[PDB]
Amino acid sequence: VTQTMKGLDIQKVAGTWYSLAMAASDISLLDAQSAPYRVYVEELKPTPEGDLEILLQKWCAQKKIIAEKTKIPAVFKINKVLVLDTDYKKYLLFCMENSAQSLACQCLVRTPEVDDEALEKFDKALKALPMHIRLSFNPTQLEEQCHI
Amino acid sequence: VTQTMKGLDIQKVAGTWYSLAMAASDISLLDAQSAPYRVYVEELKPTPEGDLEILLQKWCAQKKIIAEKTKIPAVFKINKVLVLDTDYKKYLLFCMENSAQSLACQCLVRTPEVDDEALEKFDKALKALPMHIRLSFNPTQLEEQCHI
Ligand SMILES: CCCCOc1ccc(OCCCN2CCOCC2)cc1
Ligand SMILES: CCCCOc1ccc(OCCCN2CCOCC2)cc1
Ligand SMILES: [Cl-]
Ligand SMILES: [Cl-]
Repeated sequence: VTQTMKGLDIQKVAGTWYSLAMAASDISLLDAQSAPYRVYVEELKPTPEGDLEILLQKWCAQKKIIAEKTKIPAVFKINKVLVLDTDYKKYLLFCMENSAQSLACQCLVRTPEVDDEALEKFDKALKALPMHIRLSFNPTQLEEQCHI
Repeated sequence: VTQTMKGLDIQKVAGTWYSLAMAASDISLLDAQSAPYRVYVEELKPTPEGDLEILLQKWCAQKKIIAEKTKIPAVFKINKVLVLDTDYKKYLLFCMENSAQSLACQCLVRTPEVDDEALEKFDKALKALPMHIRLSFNPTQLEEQCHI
């Protein structure tokens, strides 16, 4: 992955997000509810020290993890988290990768709605990536624990 | 679905195909190996009477079904099968739909290779359809029973 958000203000991504779409390098990273990269983002909480606290749902448990910051403002560690793109107000695109290469990305949105602009920009960003599974969820599913 | 292949010669789609990509209206139609629309096409055999015999794999059993012809050359019955597009020699795009509306489509290719033109044309055809899961398989997986 070589698309990172230039000049990211991590402070301004704080608050509520919806995992609208997810894609991944291997089907088995996203196919089941229990699949390893099937994580639904609930809230992003940037620390004052510039680390990133993530609230997510995983099959339906609430979970807290911290993405520690790096020399690069758009990259964090946990497995690396890269912020591709965001307008802070509506959408955020990010990716997760390990070091084998297993890779998963998400289109996050602020509200439980189908943002077609945000999905275009998501599909554009995936054209360069070797994804073999893509999921997308409706407004109903977005308002349920673990998108059931 | 309102993209059908004009002037389809069903005779000329006979022989060997590979289920390279699959998309579907609902995740649960494609997520597991046992998912209802997770069918891998092996061979297409058009009858002289103009019906279509389908050999497929389903989780790993071989299976035979006949798609009976209709007044429209690009539409068959089993649940309806619509042939969107094909160049006979390389790719075929089709869709399956019931009457609720549960809908699944496939990019078939002649050989076990990743045809980027055929996937473009597949993605173009899905832009108009309400798909929530898409899968794609590598050359290795294409040469295995049920794409394991
Ligand atoms: C731009 C910031 C968005 C980053 O959001 C996430 C980054 C990494 C994630 O990783 C999930 C890792 C899975 N954990 C271990 C297994 O149980 C669930 C938590 C999840 C969200
Ligand atoms: C252009 C012709 C391609 C059509 O290929 C297929 C059409 C319909 C299919 O339907 C699968 C229905 C599932 N059957 C019942 C459940 O067990 C497996 C067979 C499969 C391939
Ligand atoms: Cl939708
Ligand atoms: Cl591939």
